[PDB]
Amino acid sequence: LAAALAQAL
Ligand SMILES: *C(=O)c1ccc(-c2ccc(C(=O)OCC)cn2)nc1
Ligand SMILES: *NNC(=O)c1ccc(-c2ccc(C(N)=O)cn2)nc1
Ligand SMILES: C[C@H](Cl)c1ccccc1
Ligand SMILES: C[C@H](Cl)c1ccccc1
Repeated sequence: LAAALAQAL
């Protein structure tokens, strides 16, 4: 989940 969201940055 972390990576899936972190892509924003
Ligand atoms: C949520 O974005 C997320 C993405 C990816 C993973 C995850 C957990 C474990 C592995 C792993 O063991 O890969 C070995 C090649 C990969 N990706 N967790 C949560
Ligand atoms: N929020 N993160 C990003 O926008 C982001 C853009 C590009 C990359 C990235 C990572 C690795 C490579 C490579 N060729 O190994 C290229 N671009 N990460 C994050
Ligand atoms: C549940 C999280 Cl969002 C996830 C699923 C599949 C691939 C990467 C992340
Ligand atoms: C992105 C993944 Cl499917 C997720 C959504 C909402 C709560 C927890 C995980």
